[PDB]
Amino acid sequence: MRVLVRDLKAHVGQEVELLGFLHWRRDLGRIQFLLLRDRSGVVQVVTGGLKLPLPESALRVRGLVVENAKAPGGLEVQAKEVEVLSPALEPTPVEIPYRYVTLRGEKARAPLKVQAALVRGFRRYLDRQDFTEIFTPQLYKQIMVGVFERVYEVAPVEYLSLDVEMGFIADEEDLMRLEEALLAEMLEEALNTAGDEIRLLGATWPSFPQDIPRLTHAEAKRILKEELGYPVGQDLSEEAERLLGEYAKERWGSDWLFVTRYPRSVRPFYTYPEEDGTTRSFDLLFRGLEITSGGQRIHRYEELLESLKAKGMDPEAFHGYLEVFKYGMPPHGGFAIGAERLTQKLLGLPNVRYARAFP
Amino acid sequence: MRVLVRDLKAHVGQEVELLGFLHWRRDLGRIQFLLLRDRSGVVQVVTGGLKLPLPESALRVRGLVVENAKAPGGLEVQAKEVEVLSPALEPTPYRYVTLRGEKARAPLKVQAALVRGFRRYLDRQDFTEIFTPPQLYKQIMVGVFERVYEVAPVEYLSLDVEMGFIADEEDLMRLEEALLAEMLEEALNTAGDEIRLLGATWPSFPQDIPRLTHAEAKRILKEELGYPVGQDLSEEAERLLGEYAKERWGSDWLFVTRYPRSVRPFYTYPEEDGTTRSFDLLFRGLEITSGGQRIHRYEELLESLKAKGMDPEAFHGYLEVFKYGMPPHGGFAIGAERLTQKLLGLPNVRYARAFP
Repeated sequence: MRVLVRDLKAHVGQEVELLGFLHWRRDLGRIQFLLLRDRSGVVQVVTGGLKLPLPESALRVRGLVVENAKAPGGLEVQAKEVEVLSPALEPTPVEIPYRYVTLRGEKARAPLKVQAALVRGFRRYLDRQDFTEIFTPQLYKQIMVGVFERVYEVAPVEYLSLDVEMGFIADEEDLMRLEEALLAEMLEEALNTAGDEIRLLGATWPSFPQDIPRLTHAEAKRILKEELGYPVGQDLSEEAERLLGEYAKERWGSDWLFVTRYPRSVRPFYTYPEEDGTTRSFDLLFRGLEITSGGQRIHRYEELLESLKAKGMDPEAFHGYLEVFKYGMPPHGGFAIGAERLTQKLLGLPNVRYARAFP
Repeated sequence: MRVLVRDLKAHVGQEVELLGFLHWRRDLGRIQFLLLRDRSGVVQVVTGGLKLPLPESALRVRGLVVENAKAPGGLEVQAKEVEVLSPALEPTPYRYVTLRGEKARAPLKVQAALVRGFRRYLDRQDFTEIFTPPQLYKQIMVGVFERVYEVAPVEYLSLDVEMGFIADEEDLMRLEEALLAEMLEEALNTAGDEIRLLGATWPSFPQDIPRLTHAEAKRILKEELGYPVGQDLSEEAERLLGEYAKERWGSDWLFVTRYPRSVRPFYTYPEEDGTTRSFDLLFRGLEITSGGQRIHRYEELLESLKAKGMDPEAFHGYLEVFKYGMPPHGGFAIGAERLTQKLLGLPNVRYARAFP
């Protein structure tokens, strides 16, 4: 039977079959040490007297699982047979231990494995709350809100975006509370199904995403000037948001920070206006990076027409957009999550490209 | 608290709160009958002294659930209070509103279930879902995660699977049968209402599906089905094979295998006799899957390119990863909308899509 590297612990003393790629080799003639890695990890394989193939060759190994604390995973497989399923023809450009090949590395592939877990958690939590996954070619998600009331979508925008839109809400506060629970689930999934990846990258886990600190774009805009000393301009900047991250981390010991009530001039014309110049919008800051942006939208046709004008743009151009809102579109809102940014900041990776398969 | 239409049967004699749209209405003087539609269904609502808003208005209803054998579902809500959350302005005529209908959205709800089943089965088989910017991309990821899948547009929704360390294309077809069984089962357990709503007939169980080589299929088409088939199976030919399969096997599914090397891409694993390790899946006479084992040996790939008079120099970027021991591997793609369409007996594939 084929056994994965992670389950070898339960097969000590038995003969098992491995399938994977030759991570590296140390040819000492009579005895030869191989490191085989499959999707679950790496294992030392001991053989001898063979004509060894090059690194990255696909192999099948049959052998005895033997205890050995010095070896990776405290295990070792003494090969009775080694079959090369697909020999590599050239030495790897770089010592894996050129994406098409370097992505095979454990640390290089790990962020993508964690991302898949986060997205799985994303869909599970929402499915359990009766959301319906949709597939579109902002308007489409609103139209679908009138069809399924609660919908979400996972698609590129180039970065992976996890969009959520729900109707029959009281205010933007419903969205924030939803995202908090959503995030908790996402992280839980990664922790349970991608634990090894998380530990391998040695990423330090964030603070629990519950009762996340709220902060008005006005209150935060001054904290930057009156307490931090950064020339905060028109709208928060990358550095401006980064400074707020540190602030919150020290103040409440939270890796997360909700920036609420943005100036109408900063948010689109569809953002539900507030009567104080603000809007029912919000941005989520995770360890200094904006990983979310959303808020309640405008559902009344009349209200849409007015705000469009207040933004110097001809309403005749938005006729095809205004249509649906002439059919009792219920109060609703939504937000989107930058999948890669979340993954990046969660795992303490250099840049966002490390959470993308082929940047 | 809010209670969905589908759950009213468990609240008879209680006060509940509904949220949804005004599907239909009719004023009868001091009392008026309404039909409220939410994401789970439609229920009759009785009100008094209420100025009825235009249809498609968003409402919040609060009232007593009462049994009424003459009402849809066998029950109704006698409203003590009705609030118009969002009044509709113009009367209803396009898509942005017609999709709200129970039958219109039903297919879309089924598809979401099919996809959930798809990811669940493969995830349980240790597959890693990936997100790429293409056949090459999936191939590359096989060298990374061994077994991967992707759900994305290609315009239509495509469900792609690609796995390494297989014995032959048969590993692919066996996995697709089990995958298909999980997808349908999921749709039945979480989208049963919409399936019955469309009065669809459930297909034969996706297991031990009949396998028929392209060559034999051709003989059967011309000799038994009286159809002038060519090197390429046409929609009509494929439809014909569908009937012949349900006749000889009673099966709604059919695997057509061993396609000629000439009608398949250069990366398809070839056989000596001139065919390939490929296969297409026909469901109700419609093609909903195509796939096969790929070439994993660099040299054989070069040979394949040349055999078709293709230039290797132009595929240097594609060929690189194959110098790094790609294992025997293969894959396939499922056309989500076609599956849904044929599963629910929908007229066109446009019905299984939100915005055509």
